Amino acid sequence: ERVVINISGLRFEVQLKTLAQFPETLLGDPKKRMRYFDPLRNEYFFDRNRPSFDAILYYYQSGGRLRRPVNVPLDIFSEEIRFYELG
Amino acid sequence: ERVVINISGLRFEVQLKTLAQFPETLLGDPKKRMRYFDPLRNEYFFDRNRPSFDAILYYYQSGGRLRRPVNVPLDIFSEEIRFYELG
Amino acid sequence: ERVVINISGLRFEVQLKTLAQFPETLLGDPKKRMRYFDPLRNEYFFDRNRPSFDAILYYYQSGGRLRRPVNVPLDIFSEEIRFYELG
Amino acid sequence: ERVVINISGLRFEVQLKTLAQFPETLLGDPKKRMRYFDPLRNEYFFDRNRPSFDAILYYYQSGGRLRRPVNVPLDIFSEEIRFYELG
Repeated sequence: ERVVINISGLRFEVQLKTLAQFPETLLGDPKKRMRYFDPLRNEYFFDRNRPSFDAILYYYQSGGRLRRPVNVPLDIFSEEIRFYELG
Repeated sequence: ERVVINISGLRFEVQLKTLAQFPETLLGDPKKRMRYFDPLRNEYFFDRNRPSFDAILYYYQSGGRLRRPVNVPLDIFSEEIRFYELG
Repeated sequence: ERVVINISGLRFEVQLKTLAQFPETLLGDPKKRMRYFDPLRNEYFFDRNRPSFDAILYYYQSGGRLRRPVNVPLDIFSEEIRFYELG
Repeated sequence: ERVVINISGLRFEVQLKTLAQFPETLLGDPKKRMRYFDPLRNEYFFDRNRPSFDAILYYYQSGGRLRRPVNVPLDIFSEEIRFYELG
């Protein structure tokens, strides 16, 4: 019912249903997120910016609220939003 | 003597006596927090915003001080305050 | 040669020598830190603010540089400095 | 093919190829990083500032972009840049 998303060593735990709200995104589509699945550790691994992911995850948890963390510059966060295919 | 609270993968450890100071809150009421308990892991699980939780825990630690962290926007923090029933 | 310091669920790992450099403080004095030792998990446990502790630990690691994390208000951080007996 | 970097208890995970991009840095040089390796913990351990490391990692992830995080003071960050041999 929940999966583990490991962002450069930082492990997040989220419900599958939470991710399923946005099926056109990377994490919302099983076919896209499967490219980052690590079958040996039973988790999805992303070699990316850690401080951005709290906000990416919150976008799903909140049902659509996208906010940039103060400590992540706009150009860096905008690249993460593009990578996670939230537009 | 200690309880584990897992906020989307991030684990917090707090004495039950400290939560018990505020019985009208979610975490201070046995009936309410039981809805989020996981017997296998012996922890409470919330699929919620991570940055906000340091200030939620500080509310219990400080004996009732409610302080918004500078990196958590006011509308987000106010929703977390209402969810955990700290008002 | 290393000890584990658990601040409300957040585990820090520090060389004993790093702490020993300031023997008049809580963590640098064997008798003061012993009050917070947990023989079950072989770690020191503090029911305190998490965001402050990176800075407290960095005071030892850097050989004496004490800086307040931008995300922790001055009154809260000053209370932590007193608790850890850094003066 | 992954490397675990433990900064005072905080674990970071990166692909070895990512560090390998910059062979003249501490983490990109096998001989230099070997001094910090722990065979019994298959990880490299640094007793250093935690908040600075997200930005050290982002230098490798970004293909060489060096960005001072907003809540890490310049003198502290500059010392970490020097220690990891990024310049």
